[PDB]
Amino acid sequence: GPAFEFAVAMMKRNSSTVKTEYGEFTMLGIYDRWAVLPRHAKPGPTILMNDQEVGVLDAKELVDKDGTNLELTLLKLNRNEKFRDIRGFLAKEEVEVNEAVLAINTSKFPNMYIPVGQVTEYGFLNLGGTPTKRMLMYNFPTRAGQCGGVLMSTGKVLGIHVGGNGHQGFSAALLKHYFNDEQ
Amino acid sequence: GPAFEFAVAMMKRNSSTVKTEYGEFTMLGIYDRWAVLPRHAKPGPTILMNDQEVGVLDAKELVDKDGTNLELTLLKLNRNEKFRDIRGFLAKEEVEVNEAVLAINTSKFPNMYIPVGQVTEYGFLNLGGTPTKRMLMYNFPTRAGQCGGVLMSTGKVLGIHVGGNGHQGFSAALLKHYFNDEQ
Ligand SMILES: [Cl-]
Ligand SMILES: [Cl-]
Repeated sequence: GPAFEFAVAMMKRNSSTVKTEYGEFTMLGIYDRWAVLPRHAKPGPTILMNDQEVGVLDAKELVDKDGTNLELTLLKLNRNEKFRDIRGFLAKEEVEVNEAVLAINTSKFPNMYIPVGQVTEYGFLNLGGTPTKRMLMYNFPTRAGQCGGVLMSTGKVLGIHVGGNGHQGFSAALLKHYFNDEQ
Repeated sequence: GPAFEFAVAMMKRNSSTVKTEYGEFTMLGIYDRWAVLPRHAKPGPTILMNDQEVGVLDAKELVDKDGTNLELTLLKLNRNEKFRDIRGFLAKEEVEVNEAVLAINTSKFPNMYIPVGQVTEYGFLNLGGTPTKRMLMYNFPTRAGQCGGVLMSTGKVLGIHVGGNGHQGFSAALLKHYFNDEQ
């Protein structure tokens, strides 16, 4: 409710439609020109961001201290415009929530919003046969085309949607410290 | 915002997924067991409502005083359960609104919600080559699968989504007097 209001503004300011050779995804702008995609989008030296061709200057598939998959890629974009800094909205740790909003911005699902209800700390999961940490789970009658979906509550950006099993969806949690490094 | 809150509860209480031989649609329950579909869903003596087979006892394609298409079919369902009476939420006339929510409940788009912005009294329109009155229009990067989508604002059920042109969506306005007749 206020969660939706927060979600609409978030998507307007910070989200875009991205196409890779791997498919179409939602991208969440974080700060400066640093943005996040789900890992399986596998962005090359160039992406199509909002039907437009933007260079990717740098890309990091993120891993935990053991080399375990976090399912996020951090990209730096070649574009003049700077995202609003949304890092104050990111927790230092996996946040659980009774009521969330998943926000999708593709051409399959343009500016759409789903209430997913209870968001749980699921932990580990095999996703595309890859062991994956820090998954947030919610009861999600899924469909492909929601990868990159931003999962949110009021005042809170919780994570990025990176898969489902038909009946549940999973988000990679967006943690504060993924987003410090250098300048 | 409060519009979303109103929309979630509306869909929970009063909306369903309907399949006809013409496709899959959202159905809005009005009162008692009277419900509405867009006209082009063309429901037979039976529909599939929420993966389940429900008889249709009676069906009226609605027309204005001239026999012009309103693009709504009113169905009476063979089912024990009674819809909550949402007619207090229906205007006596085409309502214009600065900010609306379109709410879709299919298996293509399950429990999804779109902000459409400004809703305008468009008037007449040829829709599937059929002249159609009392269309409400909004800027809608469309897709098939949203027919029956319920268009709403706060405290207001405005109409039922019955088509688009790629760039705009159209709703048949849900007027108070469509829903009096007898018992
Ligand atoms: Cl911030
Ligand atoms: Cl009422």
